[PDB]
Amino acid sequence: KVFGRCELAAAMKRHGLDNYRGYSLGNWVCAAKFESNFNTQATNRNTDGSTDYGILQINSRWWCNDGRTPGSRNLCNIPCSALLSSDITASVNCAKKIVSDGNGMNAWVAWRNRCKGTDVQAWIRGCRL
Ligand SMILES: [Pt+2]
Ligand SMILES: [Pt+2]
Repeated sequence: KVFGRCELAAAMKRHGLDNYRGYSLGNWVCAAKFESNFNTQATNRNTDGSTDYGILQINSRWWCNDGRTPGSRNLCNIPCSALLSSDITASVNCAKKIVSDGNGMNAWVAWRNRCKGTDVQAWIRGCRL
């Protein structure tokens, strides 16, 4: 599923991400835009052999089992393919564990390089929330 910007903002708000660990909703929308282009089916291979999955590009090095990432963890206790659903529940629940783990949204390279220190409120401008 390829979300519209405001549709994804609404879904993320419903799932409790607005100001989750102090990250405003525009942070999560900005992160999704530059991780996945709002596409739940997005997958990308990392240099280390792991893969990133779904709308928030959750990596198999730590967070999910994709059956092909040796010496990795599955801290969200999910098959990586769960993260590709049109339903963003699994990605959001796993993202809440990630962002809680001490490093905040710095875990998302696209957030650190493209969203952090920017006017992320722009990402939700015009949306019915
Ligand atoms: Pt808000
Ligand atoms: Pt502003």
